[PDB]
Amino acid sequence: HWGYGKHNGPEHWHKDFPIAKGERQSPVDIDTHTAKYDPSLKPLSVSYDQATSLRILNNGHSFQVTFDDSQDKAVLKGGPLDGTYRLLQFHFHWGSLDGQGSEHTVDKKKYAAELHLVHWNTKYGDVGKAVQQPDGLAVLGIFLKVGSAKPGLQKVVDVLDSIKTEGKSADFTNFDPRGLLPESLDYWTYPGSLTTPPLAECVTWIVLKQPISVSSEQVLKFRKLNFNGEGEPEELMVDNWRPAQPLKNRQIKASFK
Ligand SMILES: CC(=O)O[C@@H]1[C@H](O)[C@@H](O)[C@@H](CO)O[C@@H]1S(=O)(=O)N1CCC(OS(N)(=O)=O)CC1
Ligand SMILES: [Zn+2]
Repeated sequence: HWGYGKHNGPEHWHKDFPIAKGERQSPVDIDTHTAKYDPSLKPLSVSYDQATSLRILNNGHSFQVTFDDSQDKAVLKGGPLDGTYRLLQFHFHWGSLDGQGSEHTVDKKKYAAELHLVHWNTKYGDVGKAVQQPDGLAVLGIFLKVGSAKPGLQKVVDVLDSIKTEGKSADFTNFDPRGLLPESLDYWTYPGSLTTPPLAECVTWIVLKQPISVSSEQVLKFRKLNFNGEGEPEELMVDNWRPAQPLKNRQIKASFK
């Protein structure tokens, strides 16, 4: 019954998931002046042209768009990664106000939201097995700021009324996640974890330097979603972000100077 409230939020999670206080937890603050440029980092390879979106779902802690990951259709490769990572789903974290909502921060700056494109390493065969491995997942993180609208996001926001409450899902085919990407693929990378329970330490994080801009109307539609199931007291789905965790014995690497 974990969540993001006063009595079940991130400060409580360690009781059910003691790895919450582990050695490679996420998110973290990205100190841009301390991140080390690593000229050996290869360019990110994002191959999304054959992506097959399936469903969109309110899972009670966010909403997610799920993809067919039974074939190499939408994959992430290169960068700090060895091998091929299949896109399983994407989801967002966002705030009650534009000055908060992101999980990662940049020089302590919070963005209005953060997009996570979740991929798993095909050498482990399925995502359940991948989450048990130190290099099982690669999550591509993209910051959202409020300004101009993001046209590629609009098809997502327009269906959110149909999945307002926990458990609701809808058909969401032929969605192209390339429409969510910024111009630059410049990134920071570090070894980390899931940012929701079970907080497994299985993620190579790849966080893009360039945020995308979304409109105030687009983020307002995020904030109209509900944590609760239908018929329960309405609690707006906002501030579903875990705060920055201690960096401990890790170095964030940058793909750029
Ligand atoms: C669907 C979902 O919300 O997460 C589940 C689950 O919590 C986790 O134990 C594992 C089991 O299937 O992974 C999936 S997930 O792959 O789709 N999932 C989504 C949210 C988590 O993303 S996060 N915020 O680290 O980036 C990563 C794992
Ligand atoms: Zn996430």
